[PDB]
Amino acid sequence: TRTYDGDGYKKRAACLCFRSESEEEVLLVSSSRHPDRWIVPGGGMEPEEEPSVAAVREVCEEAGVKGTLGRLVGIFENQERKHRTYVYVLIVTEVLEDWEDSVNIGRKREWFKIEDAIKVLQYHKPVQASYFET
Ligand SMILES: O=P(O)(O)CP(=O)(O)O[C@H]1[C@H](OP(=O)(O)O)[C@@H](OP(=O)(O)O)[C@@H](OP(=O)(O)O)[C@@H](OP(=O)(O)O)[C@@H]1OP(=O)(O)O
Repeated sequence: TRTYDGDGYKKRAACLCFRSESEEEVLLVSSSRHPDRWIVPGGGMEPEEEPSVAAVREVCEEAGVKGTLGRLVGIFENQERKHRTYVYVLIVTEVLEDWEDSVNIGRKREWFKIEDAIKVLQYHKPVQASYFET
């Protein structure tokens, strides 16, 4: 079930899934609509679902990783799509091999240096590139 803020923006949660506490490498996933495009994993919050819980669930489903939830980075609007996304740091401790979106839609995942993640997100997802601005 899709959920919305009082202003009609769709509620979403995402994680910056880092390889380590050094936060030098981040996990991106392929778009289901355009498999040649990289995105930050995330998705819709369920009714009464805490944003930190939604963020962890969505990175499990989309990226097949689990780890240690860290700080809220911020709340980011995509005006064009009317999305409002809570973005958390996650330090990856488990990389699972046969995850929901691999099985179901062949979603891919790849580690990026932060500078390269910003580069590949800039064109289609400038708001996601801004998640890394700190
Ligand atoms: O959830 P996904 O697919 O794995 C990743 P996304 O949300 O970034 O994909 C969006 C895609 O974004 P992208 O593939 O760049 O991640 C964008 O692509 P755009 O046309 O370049 O804006 C649109 O796709 P289409 O071109 O197929 O309509 C969006 O369609 P909407 O009209 O908003 O429904 C897609 O939204 P979707 O419905 O798939 O969630």
